[PDB]
Amino acid sequence: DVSGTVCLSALPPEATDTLNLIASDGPFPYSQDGVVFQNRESVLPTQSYGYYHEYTVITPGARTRGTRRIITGEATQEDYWTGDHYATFSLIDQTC
Repeated sequence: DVSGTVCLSALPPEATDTLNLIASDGPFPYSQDGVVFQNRESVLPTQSYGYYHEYTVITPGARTRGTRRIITGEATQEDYWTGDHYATFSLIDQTC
């Protein structure tokens, strides 16, 4: 299930950075950025393989990718934030 919507401006600024890189098709800081996200917990709506992709959202100070990601869906303006290492997701609203 998706945990509502969240305005882009209410997320860490690195979320904005990741979306800007997605808009430019990269390049991205981590090699996993852009890999297919399989939605294995069926947390997001069911779609076929390749509908979703995942991108790092950098955590300041972290040596690793940390817990923050954006998952794109193929639909226009369909992007999911998680701040808790894929446990939950919220739809990102870039209009606010």
